[PDB]
Amino acid sequence: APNQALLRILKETELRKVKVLGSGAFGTVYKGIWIPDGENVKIPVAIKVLRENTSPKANKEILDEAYVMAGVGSPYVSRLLGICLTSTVQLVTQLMPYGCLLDHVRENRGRLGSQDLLNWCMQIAKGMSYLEDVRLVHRDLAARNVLVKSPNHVKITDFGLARLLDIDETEYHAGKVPIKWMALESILRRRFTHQSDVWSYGVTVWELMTFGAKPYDGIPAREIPDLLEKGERLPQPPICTIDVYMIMVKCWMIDSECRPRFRELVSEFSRMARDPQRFVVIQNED
Ligand SMILES: OCCOCCn1ccc2ncnc(Nc3cnc(Oc4cccc(C(F)(F)F)c4)c(Cl)c3)c21
Repeated sequence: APNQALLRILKETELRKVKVLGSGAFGTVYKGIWIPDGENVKIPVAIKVLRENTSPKANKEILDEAYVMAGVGSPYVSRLLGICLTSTVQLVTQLMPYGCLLDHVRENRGRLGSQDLLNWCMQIAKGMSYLEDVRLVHRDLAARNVLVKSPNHVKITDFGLARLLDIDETEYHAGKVPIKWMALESILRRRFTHQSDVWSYGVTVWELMTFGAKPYDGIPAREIPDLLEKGERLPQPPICTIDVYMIMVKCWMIDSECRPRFRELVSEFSRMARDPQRFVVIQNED
C-alpha cells in the first residue's frame, strides 16, 4: 500500500510549552500550543521531549515509531502530528483533554460504569490489534500509556519502548523495562513479541478493573519473576465476573501460544460490552 501518511517537521518556534503534563517513557511530556507555519490557528498539543543523548540506534527507533504513528490508523492509537528535530527531538501529538487513563480511573473511581470499563478494554485491544497489523510491538502497554480523548474514547500512546519488526521477524531482543507489566519470557530472556504485549494488555485491564491499583503492590520487582514461575498472578478484581478475569488469566499463561490474540480480545470485549452488567459488577467497588 502507498503510505500517504503526512509527517510534519516543525520548527521549535511553532511550539509553546505551557505546562508539564508528566513523564512518558524516556522523555518529558508538556502541554502546549502548536501554531502551524502559514496558519494562525492555536492547536492544543502534547509535546514529548526525548533524552538529548541519543545513539544512532535510538534515532533509528525514534524514526520507526514516527513512520508508523504518522499514519491515519486506529482511532485508538495516538497519531504523531509532527516531529521537531532540534539538538533534542520533540514529538508532537494532539492533546487529550482528560489525561492518561490511569489518573482518570483513579480520580473517577466513584463514577465510572461497567460500560465504560468494558469499552476501554475493547478499544485498547482494537488499538493493539492495529499495531500488530503494522508490525509494532509496544513493549510498554499500561494504563499510564493510554490516554482519554473523551469518556467513550481511549488512545494507546507514548511508544517510547516500541520496536518495528522487520519482515519475517517475530521477536524483538532488547535498557530499563516495566517489569510488573512484562511477560515472563520478556523479563527472563528479553524477548518481546505481540504475545508478550498481550500479557501487558492483561495487566492494563487489571489496572482498569481495580480503578488504578498498583499491580503487585509492595512486592519488590526482583521477586516478580520467581512469583510468576510459582504460578501466582494478580488477584480477581472485586468488580470482575469470572468471565472477565478468565481472559486476564489467559493473558498471563507462561506459554505465549496459550495467550489470546488481540483480535480475539477485541471480539470477547465487544461481546461483553453489549451486556456490560453481566460481566462487570460495579457495585462491588464498595
Ligand atoms: O506518556 C504517557 C501518557 O502521557 C500522559 C500525558 N498526556 C496528557 C494528555 C496528553 N495528550 C497527548 N499526549 C500525552 N502524552 C504523550 C505521550 N506520548 C507521546 O509520544 C508519542 C505520541 C505519539 C506518537 C509517538 C511516536 F514516537 F510513536 F511517533 C510518540 C506524546 Cl508526544 C505525548 C498526554
